[PDB]
Amino acid sequence: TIPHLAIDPFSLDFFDDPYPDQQTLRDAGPVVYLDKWNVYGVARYAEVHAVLNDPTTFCSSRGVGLSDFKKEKPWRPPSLILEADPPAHTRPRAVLSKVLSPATMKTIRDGFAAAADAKVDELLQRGCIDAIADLAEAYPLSVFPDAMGLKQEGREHLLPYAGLVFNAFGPPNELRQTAIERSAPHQAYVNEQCQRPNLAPGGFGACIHAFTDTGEITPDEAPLLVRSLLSAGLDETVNGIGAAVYCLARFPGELQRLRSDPTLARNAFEEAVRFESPVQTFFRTTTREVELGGAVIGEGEKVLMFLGSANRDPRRWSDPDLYDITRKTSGHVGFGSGVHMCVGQLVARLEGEVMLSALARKVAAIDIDGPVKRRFNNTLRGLESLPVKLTPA
Ligand code: HEM
Ligand SMILES: O=C(O)c1ccc(OC(F)(F)F)cc1
Ligand SMILES: [Cl-]
Repeated sequence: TIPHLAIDPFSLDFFDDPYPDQQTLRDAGPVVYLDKWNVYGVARYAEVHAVLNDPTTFCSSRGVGLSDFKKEKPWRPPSLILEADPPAHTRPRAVLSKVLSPATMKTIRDGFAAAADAKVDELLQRGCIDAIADLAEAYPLSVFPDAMGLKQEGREHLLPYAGLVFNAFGPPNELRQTAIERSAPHQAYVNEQCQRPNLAPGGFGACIHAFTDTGEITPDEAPLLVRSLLSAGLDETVNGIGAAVYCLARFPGELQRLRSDPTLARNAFEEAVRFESPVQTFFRTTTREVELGGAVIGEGEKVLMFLGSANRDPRRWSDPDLYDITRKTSGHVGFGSGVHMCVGQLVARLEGEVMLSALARKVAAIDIDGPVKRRFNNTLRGLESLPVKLTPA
C-alpha cells in the first residue's frame, strides 16, 4: 500500500537537481518508503507539517539524522534542544529563546545593518565578486562570531564544523564519513569556546552562561547549549543569503521591485528561505505505530521530511518554482514548525533583511558573469561559488 522508491535523496545527482525527483516523491503518494536507506519519506506540505507538529509520535530524542540513537552511538553528545523532546527540551528552548529574543535583536541591529551596508559598498568598488565567498559567507562571519562573543583565534574552524554537523545528519555515505573522520580538531575548537571564560561578556555565549543563575539550566548544561549556536545558524544563513542573491540575479523583475520598496527586504529573504530552503531535510523517529496518509508506520522507524519539497508543493503554493518577494510566505517550513521551530529565526531574518536592504538601496543590477558551482552537503542546499557583477544604483 506504500510505494517503494529507489530514489537516493542524499546522492550527488539528487543535490544537483532535486526538484523533479521531489515531484516524483510527492506524486507517488502521501507516504513513501525509500528502499535505499530503509526509511519512510513524506514530501507533501500537508504531511510534513502534520509530522512536525506531532512531536509525541514523531520524536526528536532519537536523533534528527538517519542514525537512531536507540541503536547507534551519536557522533557527538546529543544537542540539549534539537535532539530533545518535551519536557527535557523546554527549558533549554526557553533560554535560547531569551538569548536570541526580540529584545536582543535591538542590541545587534545597528551593528548588523552597518556591516551589511559597508560590505555592499565595498563589493561595489570591486565590481566582479563571488557572492558566496565575498558576500553570503563574508557577511555572516563578520557579524555573528562577534555577536557570540567568540575570540579571534580559531574562527577558521567555524565553517568546517557547521558543514560537519549537517553532513552528520545524513546516511553513512561518503559525505558523512569524510566529514566525521578527522573531525576532532573542529570538535576540540568548538567545545573549548563553549566554556564560560572564553566568551566575551555581553555576547550570546556569555548570556547563556548567565542563565545558569536562574535555574533554567545548570552550569554543566551551558556549554552544550552554547554549542548549539556554533552548530546551527552559520551555514543555513550563508546559503539563504546566497540563494537570495542568486534569485535576485535570476529574477531581475524582483530586484527591481525590491529596489522600488526596500521595506520588502525582510519578506524577500523569507521567500528566499522558502524557495531554496537551506535546510532541505531532517528525520523524526516514530515512538509508536502510527497512521500517516493511509499508511501504517511501525514503532522505531525513521521518517524523512522533505522541507524543500514541502515548500514547493503545488497543492499548497501557487507557482512554487517562482521567486516572488510579495508572496505570503507565512506557513512555509523552511524554519520548521511547532515546538522545534528555529529558535534562531530572528537572527537569520535580521542578517538576511539588512543584507537585502543594503542591496535594495545600493545596487541596480546583479549579473552572473562566471561559472556557478553547487555546494554539496547531506542536509544543506546552497552554492559553492556565484560570480556576479554588481552595478551600483
Ligand atoms: C536561513 C537560516 C536558517 C534556517 C533555514 C534554519 C532552519 C531550521 C530548522 C528547519 C529547524 C528545525 C529543526 C527540527 O525541527 O528538528 C531549526 C531549529 C534550530 N535552529 Fe535554525 N535555521 C536557520 C538559522 C538559524 C540561526 C541563525 C540559528 C542561531 C542563531 C539557528 C539555530 C537553531 C537551533 C538551536 C535550533 C533548534 C531549535 C529547537 O530544537 O527547538 N538557526 N532551524
Ligand atoms: O543544537 C544543535 O546543535 C543544532 C544543530 C543543527 C540545527 O539545525 C537543524 F538541523 F536544521 F535543525 C539546529 C540545532
Ligand atoms: Cl563538538
